Amino acid sequence: MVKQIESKTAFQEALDAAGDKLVVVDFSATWCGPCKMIKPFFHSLSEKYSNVIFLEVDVDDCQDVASECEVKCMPTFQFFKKGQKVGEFSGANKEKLEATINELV
Repeated sequence: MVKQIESKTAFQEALDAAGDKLVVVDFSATWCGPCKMIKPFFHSLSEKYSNVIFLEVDVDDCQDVASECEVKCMPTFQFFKKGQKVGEFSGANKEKLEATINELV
């Protein structure tokens, strides 16, 4: 249920099409083990929370997006509502990810 993002215009259109809904963005890289390990849990949240929009952005695919979003640690989870960033943290922490979704939804 994760939208796979493959350009900066695809990214901004996803943020623009989301309406009032929370958008959760997973910034990952293929060399990041924990990124790869949390991916099924990320997928699970998108099936569980059909009311929230989930995006995946690979930093090496999407360098322009990575650099504009000021990403540092892999994975980084950024949260948006109506185009605006409303949350951010890094690291593959499952419990923290879900809790953040429940705080912002």
